[PDB]
Amino acid sequence: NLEQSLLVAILRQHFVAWEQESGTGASQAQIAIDDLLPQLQIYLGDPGSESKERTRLLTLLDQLKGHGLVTSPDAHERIVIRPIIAHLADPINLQALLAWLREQIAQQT
DNA sequence: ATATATATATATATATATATATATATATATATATATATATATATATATATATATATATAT
Repeated sequence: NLEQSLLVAILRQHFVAWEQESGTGASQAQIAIDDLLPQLQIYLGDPGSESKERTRLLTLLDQLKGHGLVTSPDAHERIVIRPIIAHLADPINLQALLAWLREQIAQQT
């Protein structure tokens, strides 16, 4: 669904950046929930509270964990991006969706 | 020539996620009910002071 596609796109881009700064496969990718929530709000809208944002993010993260794309939240509220994303099917479609989104976030308001 | 078989379209089923309504269960605050200390009523023994009265003194 749309939200899941956004989350995979975001994590794909951040993983790619991580491989730029660290090299490919040298170190596991990590990110904080507080760094993801702002972009989910940016690209989807406010559900009503920080608690609802966190609940939505947790549900999505569980869903991806089902596909083997993300680990569970850890003591730092951080998560690890599973390297399986490097072999995803159609990353260019993800880029197209991200461009569509950054166009909609502007046109809509 | 009749019938065969694959590619095509479409009607139906299956998977998955979101949200809502649900069932089981815990805990809470509420009300019924019981127990109690306490005061007040009913009954009683013992006795006094009393009203009614017998028995009675006194009277015509």
